[PDB]
Amino acid sequence: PQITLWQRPLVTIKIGGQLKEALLDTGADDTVLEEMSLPGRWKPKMIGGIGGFIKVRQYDQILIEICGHKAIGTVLVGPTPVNIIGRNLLTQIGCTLNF
Amino acid sequence: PQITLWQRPLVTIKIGGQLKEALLDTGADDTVLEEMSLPGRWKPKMIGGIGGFIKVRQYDQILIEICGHKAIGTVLVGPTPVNIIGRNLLTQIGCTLNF
Ligand SMILES: Cc1nc(COc2ccc(C[C@H](NC(=O)O[C@H]3CO[C@H]4OCC[C@H]43)[C@H](O)CN(CC(C)C)S(=O)(=O)c3ccc4c(c3)OCO4)cc2)cs1
Ligand SMILES: [K+]
Ligand SMILES: [K+]
Ligand SMILES: [K+]
Ligand SMILES: [K+]
Repeated sequence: PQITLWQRPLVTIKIGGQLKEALLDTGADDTVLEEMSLPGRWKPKMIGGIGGFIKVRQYDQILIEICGHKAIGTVLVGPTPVNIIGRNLLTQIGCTLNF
Repeated sequence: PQITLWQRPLVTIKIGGQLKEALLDTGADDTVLEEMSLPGRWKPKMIGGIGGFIKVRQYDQILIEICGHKAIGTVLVGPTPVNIIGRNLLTQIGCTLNF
C-alpha cells in the first residue's frame, strides 16, 4: 500500500505464531522486537540508538509476516520500547520512501 | 525521488546556513540533529530512544531544507548519534512509505 506519515506507520506482523504491531522504520538497519517467545538457537548482541545501547538476542532465518507480505530474515529480540521493522526486512517486502 | 532501502536513506539538509547529512526516519516522531550553532530561542526537552533518554533543546519554526525541499518546523538539537528527520518534517515534503 502507500503510507503517508501523519501517523506513526504502524503495521501488523505475525511472528512465531503471534500477532503484533511493529513500526515501519527506515532509520533502523535492524528489526527489533520487545521481549517475546521465539523458538530456535540465538546469539548475544548489542545495538545502540538514541539514549544509549541495549543488549539483545539475535535470531536468524526466522519467518515473519509484515502486513501481509512474508519474509525470512534476522530478528533481534530485546528491551526496545516498541517493535521496529528495519531496512533488513523493509528491503524484502519492497518498501521505499517517496516524495 | 524513490529512495530504495538497501543503504541508509541519507539526504542533504541545509539548516542554520550550514549543510549536513541526515537520515530519513519514518519511525521518528521528531527531527533530531547533533549539537550545532542555531539562532533563536529554545526550550529544554527530553526524548526517548531505544537506548534510553536524552535531553535536547527544542527550536520551533526553524527553516530547513531536506534534499532540495524547503520546510519549516520544530527541530531538536542534542546528543543523538545521527541526524534524524522525523515524520513531523517528512510530511512537510510529502515523503511517504510505499510497497
Ligand atoms: C517515553 C518513551 N518513549 C519512547 C519512544 O520509543 C521509541 C520509538 C521509536 C524508536 C526508533 C528510532 N527513533 C527515535 O529514536 O526517535 C526519537 C525522535 O523523536 C521521538 O519519536 C520517537 C522516539 C523519539 C529510529 O527510528 C531508529 N533508530 C535509529 C536512529 C535513532 C539512530 S534506533 O535506535 O531505534 C535503531 C533500531 C535498530 C537498529 C539500530 C538503531 O542500529 C542497528 O539496528 C526508538 C524508541 C521510548 S520510552
Ligand atoms: K500480518
Ligand atoms: K521461524
Ligand atoms: K539541501
Ligand atoms: K530559521
